[PDB]
Amino acid sequence: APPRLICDSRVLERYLLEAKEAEKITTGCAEHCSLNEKITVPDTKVNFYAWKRMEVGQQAVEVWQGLALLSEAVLRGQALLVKSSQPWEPLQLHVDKAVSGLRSLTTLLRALGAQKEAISPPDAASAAPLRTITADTFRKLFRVYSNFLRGKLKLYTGEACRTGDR
Repeated sequence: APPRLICDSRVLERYLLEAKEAEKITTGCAEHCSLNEKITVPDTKVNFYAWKRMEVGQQAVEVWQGLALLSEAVLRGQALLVKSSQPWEPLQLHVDKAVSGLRSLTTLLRALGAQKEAISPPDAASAAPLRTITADTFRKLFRVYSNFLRGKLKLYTGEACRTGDR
């Protein structure tokens, strides 16, 4: 059969591989990847404990708040340096790749078509939670994009698979 739903390590693993390459430059530049903004960033500190208080359906709604956050943070991230000056090599190139990943993610979660019942108003977190910390540097977004998926992605994937190899 195919590489399962999101239990396809090749896909998620690939997120880590990418954020890896991405991080190198946000931790190697000299001016870019470190502006003076103030964008919040999701807290990957979540755990199986506080995560369990979200049944399969709700669980999916939770990961959905996480990518929605990043959608905005990453959007401005592209914009500010595009519209403003921000010298140094074209950093935005990477902000397009990382962008496609969160996007495929959004469509992916909707792709298993399984328990998700992700139906809610236009909002989903972009108007209440935002219990995230501010960011005055890109080093955060990319590092976060490394830790973030290891958080909720692992959890969602656990449920995506919910069989392993029994």
